[PDB]
Amino acid sequence: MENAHTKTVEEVLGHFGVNESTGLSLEQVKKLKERWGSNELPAEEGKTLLELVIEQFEDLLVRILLLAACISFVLAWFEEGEETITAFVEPFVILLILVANAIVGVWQERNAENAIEALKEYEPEMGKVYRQDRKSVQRIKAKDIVPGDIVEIAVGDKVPADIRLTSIKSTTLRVDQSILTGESVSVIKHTDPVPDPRAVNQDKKNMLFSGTNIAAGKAMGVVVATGVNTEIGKIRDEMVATEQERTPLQQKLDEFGEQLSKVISLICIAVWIINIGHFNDPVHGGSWIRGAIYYFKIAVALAVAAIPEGLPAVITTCLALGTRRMAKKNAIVRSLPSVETLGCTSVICSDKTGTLTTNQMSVCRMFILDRVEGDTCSLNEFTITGSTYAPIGEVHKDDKPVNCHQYDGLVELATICALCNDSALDYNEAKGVYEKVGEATETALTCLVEKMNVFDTELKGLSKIERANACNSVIKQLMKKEFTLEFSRDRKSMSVYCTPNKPSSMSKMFVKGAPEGVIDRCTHIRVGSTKVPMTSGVKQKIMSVIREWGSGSDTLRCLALATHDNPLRREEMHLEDSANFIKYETNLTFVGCVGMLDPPRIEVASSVKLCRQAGIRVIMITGDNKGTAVAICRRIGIFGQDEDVTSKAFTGREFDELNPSAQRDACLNARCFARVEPSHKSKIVEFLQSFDEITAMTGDGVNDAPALKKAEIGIAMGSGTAVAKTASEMVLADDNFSTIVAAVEEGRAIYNNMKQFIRYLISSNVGEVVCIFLTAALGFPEALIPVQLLWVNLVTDGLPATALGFNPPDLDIMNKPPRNPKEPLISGWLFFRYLAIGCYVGAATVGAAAWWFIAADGGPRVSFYQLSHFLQCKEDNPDFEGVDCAIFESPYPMTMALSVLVTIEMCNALNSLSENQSLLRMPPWENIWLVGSICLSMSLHFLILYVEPLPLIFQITPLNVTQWLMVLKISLPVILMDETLKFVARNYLEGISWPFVLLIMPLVIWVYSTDTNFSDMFWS
Ligand SMILES: [Ca+2]
Ligand SMILES: [Ca+2]
Repeated sequence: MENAHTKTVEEVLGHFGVNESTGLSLEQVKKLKERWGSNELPAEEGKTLLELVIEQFEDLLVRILLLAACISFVLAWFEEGEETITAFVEPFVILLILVANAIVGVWQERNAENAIEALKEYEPEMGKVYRQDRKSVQRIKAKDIVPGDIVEIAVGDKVPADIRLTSIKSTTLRVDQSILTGESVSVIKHTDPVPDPRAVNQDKKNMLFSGTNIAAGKAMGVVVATGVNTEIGKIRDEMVATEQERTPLQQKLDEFGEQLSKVISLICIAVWIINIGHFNDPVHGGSWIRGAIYYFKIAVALAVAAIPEGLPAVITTCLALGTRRMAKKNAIVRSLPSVETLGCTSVICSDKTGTLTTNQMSVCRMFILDRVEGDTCSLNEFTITGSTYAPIGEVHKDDKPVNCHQYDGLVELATICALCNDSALDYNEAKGVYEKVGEATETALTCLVEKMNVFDTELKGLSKIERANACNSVIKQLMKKEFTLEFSRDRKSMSVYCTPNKPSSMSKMFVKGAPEGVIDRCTHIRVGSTKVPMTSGVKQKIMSVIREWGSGSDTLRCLALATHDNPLRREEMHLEDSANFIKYETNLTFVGCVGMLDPPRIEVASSVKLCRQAGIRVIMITGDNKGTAVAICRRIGIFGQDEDVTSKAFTGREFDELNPSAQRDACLNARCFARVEPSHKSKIVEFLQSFDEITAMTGDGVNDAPALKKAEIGIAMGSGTAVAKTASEMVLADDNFSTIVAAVEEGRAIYNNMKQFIRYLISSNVGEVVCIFLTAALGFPEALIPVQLLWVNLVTDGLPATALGFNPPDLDIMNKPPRNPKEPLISGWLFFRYLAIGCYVGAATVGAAAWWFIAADGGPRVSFYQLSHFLQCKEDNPDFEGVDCAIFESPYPMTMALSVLVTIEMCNALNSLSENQSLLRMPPWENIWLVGSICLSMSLHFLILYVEPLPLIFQITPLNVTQWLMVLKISLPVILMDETLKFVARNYLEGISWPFVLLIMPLVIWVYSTDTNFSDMFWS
């Protein structure tokens, strides 16, 4: 109750009214369930809306527009009160794009958070308990655990709640409690109650802390506190403390963000400086102060246009899309920017079991020795059907279903399988399919015994529930176990001491482990029902079939099973160190060996092939035999079926017996590792990083945390420990290897979408800057006023720019070598692409304005000289006759310049679906969000042109069809010019959608029906 570690185990059982064996009764469970509450903590939402919005407005670029909106508001404080929605339009069209980007970023970020949270509940924490529903060990959800329930634990199996250890079945318990209180030291558990009711957590040597992890051993006990009463809900705080650790790309964008603002501020100053002369013009009012304020309004309005204020919104949108796509693929991304650096992965080191294989181990081949003939002998190679845990199948000698009792070896072999077994088979009635409780290898033996049915028990009339534990139950009733020995790494075996139930003592100490260790530690054969000494001939024959089973095209993991005919008594047994265990299993009697298949997932074979296609090296690191590991590598495609592996396959011992000069060169070439220990996994990361490589190490255990932290990218496991998850940048809920390759592909797509966004705004907004500077050089009248410049920013830098975050993945996204973070964000060739497009956009806007002045049917025919010197327009001027000075302030040239600038940048947005794929390969409807944004932006432009009260505000006027065709005649070639730029990059630097082509051909022909050209160019 209050002081759990003060009362005796019998006392706590009596207080709860529960027995260890039978467990809590159904009435007891339902009483306690509604009395205390479910074993869960009150989970709060991640971020509130207000703090989510403030996060949108914290970058430099967005904050700059907040200042410029404030400047434009205070600058418009000369005609106030009387004017309401006329002068204050300039601040409004700056805040409009700010909230348009913020809402999209907030909407996407909320959607990404929701996708993760639904994935958390998709796989529930599952706990093993004993109840009155069924006698055998059963699994229940962790949230359904109520105090007082008897709960068993094993290796791994994250502790559900505070439990009072009733008995320690294993020899020793290793528990890591650093996740909760920070003490990494392993603590020896015991049943002695702590005298101090307020004992320090360090003194708590008998409590399994809630939410912690168990390194090794199995224990039994009763849960005392569930949910809020656990110290994981009281002692710890909210733990709202995360470190961004800015991605090398994020540091680049911040550096590019500040570098751009320095360049933009220099340009906007230059606009003011190069416009000193036009300060005393009569249009400004004849006062120099008013002249210096108007051109300052252009200076800030150009800054609002030129600065890419959508950069924070498109990065958040791109990352949130990447996270949501991963959550749909059952992959939790803890830190949002980390999904970007996955695209940069160059080496993927992954464990074999669980990640590269389904971990659905099932016995398919097994053999026992038939007879011995001189040096050689004979075998009984059996084939057994059934690739799942369901205990249905028949054994085949060659093709015939064989009786169990026909062979004395089979019945003896099943006893070793069943008695040395530590797992069991559980029938999940909720899903209707059998499930494993414990190690997969051990559970495979359990269903093997049920299939054989050595005792020939009548299985026809038995229920489905008892099908799982029918043969194991009867075989254990006749023949019981006393105690077991812990499986140690050096021994590579696990043994058990047993004594028959009936008073015969015919005690046999069964063994089980790796074929190499067991065979070398046995000196006899149980040929049927007789003992035969081990010779040199049977040395090779047993090894020959095992290597054939393992190294063969079926990839069998074998386990030699033997018996200790004359074991030592428990008086001389020592349970202190692994040294005792290795010398306690000698002169064993080999009876036979089994074989389990671990089938690689169907999609793993293709994913490994795709990684080699994208330039990603895949390394498989496993504790399996080297011969088996190489065969499994060849099976999935890491190694070719006829490839030399004399320098790519390294074992743990082989790696260690090398000088560091060869070790470094080994990691450059090595593609698989076998029989390693957690010290090597961190060593491999260090050697790969020394090569300037981005590694994605896969780990699930507590000892893998140093490897995951040192790795550039750490990927945990859904069924793994909690310590690895908190030290990883990604968690695979589905425990699938192919999702790693999908994450790399998505990370590459996220980077490309930012490059398209940067390309679109830099190449378009530099054209806006060129327009103002080219006009000043040519002496032409002003092309755009501040409210027209701010409208172009709202239309062309807002939703159309952000929609590039939803771009479809590129065609050859996975056909190129991984990106190097060392190279700069923008290459030299991309600067040429930005300038070339921007140069045309700027020249198009000036040319469109001069088109109306010079060669327009509906306007005057002012020559180039009279336009380049329009400030000399005088009635008495000898070279100015037939043109009035009022025509140089008409809104047609500004509407011609505005509409071209908007439209030519909408067409440029169509060029930004891919860096090098033409519009023919990718039609614009691949990105339906972009097409919708383009249509909305053009709809907005038409709204302010042909709605009566609006054009006065923006100082523009409606355009007829003849002028609109000229807008399209100049805007369209930005597509053609960029297609040439893409074509040069496609071919000279290193499929056509016919329905799209036949759709735009009528458009191009109709637009290019007539043509108008200029004349008398003197200075240009
Ligand atoms: Ca802008
Ligand atoms: Ca723009």
